[PDB]
Amino acid sequence: GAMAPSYRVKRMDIAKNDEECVVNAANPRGLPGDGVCKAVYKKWPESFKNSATPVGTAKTVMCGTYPVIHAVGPNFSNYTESEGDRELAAAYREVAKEVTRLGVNSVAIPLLSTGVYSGGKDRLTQSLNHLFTAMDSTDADVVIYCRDKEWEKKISEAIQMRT
Ligand SMILES: [Cl-]
Repeated sequence: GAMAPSYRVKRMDIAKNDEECVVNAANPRGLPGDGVCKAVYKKWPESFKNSATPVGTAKTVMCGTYPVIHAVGPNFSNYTESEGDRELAAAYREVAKEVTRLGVNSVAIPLLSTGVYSGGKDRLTQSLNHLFTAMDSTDADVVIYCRDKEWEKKISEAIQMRT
């Protein structure tokens, strides 16, 4: 575990993380993907061997000895708000179990279902609160990776407001 388990947020490419493992905001088919998706694939392509896993689950594949945790958040384009919310909470619970099983002291994580899978809605608070529900009981240092300065500010404020 980390000596003083913390949350931090960084506004940068998760492919350049400084943590002991990475959560890929995965598709269920283990497909390399397109756009910002390809970043994780480009950095750790070996981790996409047999990475396919259902919505609401997480599957870890090693790239060398570096764990890539494929976490499949729901695509809110396909799910009702209610069922998408359930699967989003479940995907993070499976991430907490994987991070624990791996025995890492740190994990880089994105806000699942807030990008291409957001169904065009702002899910910062929804996704972050499910992340906290799952990871609060883990002792890894959690570093949340985002794209936009405003999201960095809002994630930072939500973290600091509990400390
Ligand atoms: Cl997404």
